[PDB]
Amino acid sequence: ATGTGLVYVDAFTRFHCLWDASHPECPARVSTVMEMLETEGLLGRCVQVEARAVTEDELLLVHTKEYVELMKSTQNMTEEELKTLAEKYDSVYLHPGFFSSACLSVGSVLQLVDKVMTSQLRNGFSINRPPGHHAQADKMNGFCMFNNLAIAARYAQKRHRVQRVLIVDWDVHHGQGIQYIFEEDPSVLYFSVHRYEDGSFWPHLKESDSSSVGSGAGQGYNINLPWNKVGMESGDYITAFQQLLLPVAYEFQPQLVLVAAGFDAVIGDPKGGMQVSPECFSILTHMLKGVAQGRLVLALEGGFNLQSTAEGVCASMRSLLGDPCPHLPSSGAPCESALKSISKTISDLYPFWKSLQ
Ligand SMILES: CC(/C=C/C(=O)NO)=C\[C@@H](C)C(=O)c1ccc(N(C)C)cc1
Ligand SMILES: [K+]
Ligand SMILES: [K+]
Ligand SMILES: [Zn+2]
Repeated sequence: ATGTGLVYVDAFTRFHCLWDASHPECPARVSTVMEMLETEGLLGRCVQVEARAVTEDELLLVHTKEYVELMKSTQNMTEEELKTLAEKYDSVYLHPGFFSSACLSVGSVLQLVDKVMTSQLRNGFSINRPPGHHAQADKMNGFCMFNNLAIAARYAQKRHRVQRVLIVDWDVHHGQGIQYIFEEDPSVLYFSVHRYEDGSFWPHLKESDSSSVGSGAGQGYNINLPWNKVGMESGDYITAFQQLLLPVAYEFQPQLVLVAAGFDAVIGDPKGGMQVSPECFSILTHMLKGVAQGRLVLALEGGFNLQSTAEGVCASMRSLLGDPCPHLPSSGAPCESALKSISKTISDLYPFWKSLQ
């Protein structure tokens, strides 16, 4: 258990929106991250880990056979066919090389899970696109084809005999795909903090509120923390982790932590509306290292400001590598609106977690 793994392959830059050279989900997202990791000297300190293509059986841990076959068929569709299909989904574009890159995007996470669970590395970060947290069992959504982290969680359970996986989603958007996949599953605890604004922020789902705690035996194992005002800062995220996520995490006792590492809550994002310093992500990453013997894998989700996303990745990477935590430029206190949201989520989860009482 020494070393921080990093997966990046050129294929992550080889699909894009064919009808909009200005699309925000673009190759430059990952290349800019890699450029900054290099100039900060962080890239050379990581252990390079090869990507691999996810297999059908691995995809089928989460996705239906019909959906896998349809997605596989997109590699041969005409551009008109790709346009028609993509219109059947919410906030998606397609490309002939989307499926292949999506398979490597999933597989990049699996490779890091292998290295971490076998103690060859302490932790890791995949610098991957397409993202995953909106993908659902049978549909694309939100620029995602396959649910990278949901597959990785079930893979870790099947292949590495992991009992309990914690998924932490700090992207500014709700990872509804992860929620749906594990809604009835108490072996995978999903926590998402996200802008919500009473449903008026994308993806506009009542299911993104804190009242959605899971179903059946999954009750208590889905935790949504919705922000109902813009402008949240590091102190709000730190308070969410201290009073809610980390108490539950220590009670849950996961053996692996997967992070839906989007950086659209960072100051500078064009649409996230939040004011989180990149340094905050050093702290949030640090906190998660205290769980699961530090067996921690981050995978890139959203974040559309190229520089802010790169800064957030670098801040997280410094913590994975064990560097001293940074000085925080903002206040350490939460705002009233954040305290309101945190209190409500705790109220909704109280019956399930002794640490919240
Ligand atoms: C899904 C998403 C962010 C996801 C994310 O960050 N998940 O983590 C943003 C959507 C709302 C968006 O902004 C958009 C932009 C252009 C567009 N077309 C060019 C038609 C369609 C949708
Ligand atoms: K989130
Ligand atoms: K769950
Ligand atoms: Zn996002």
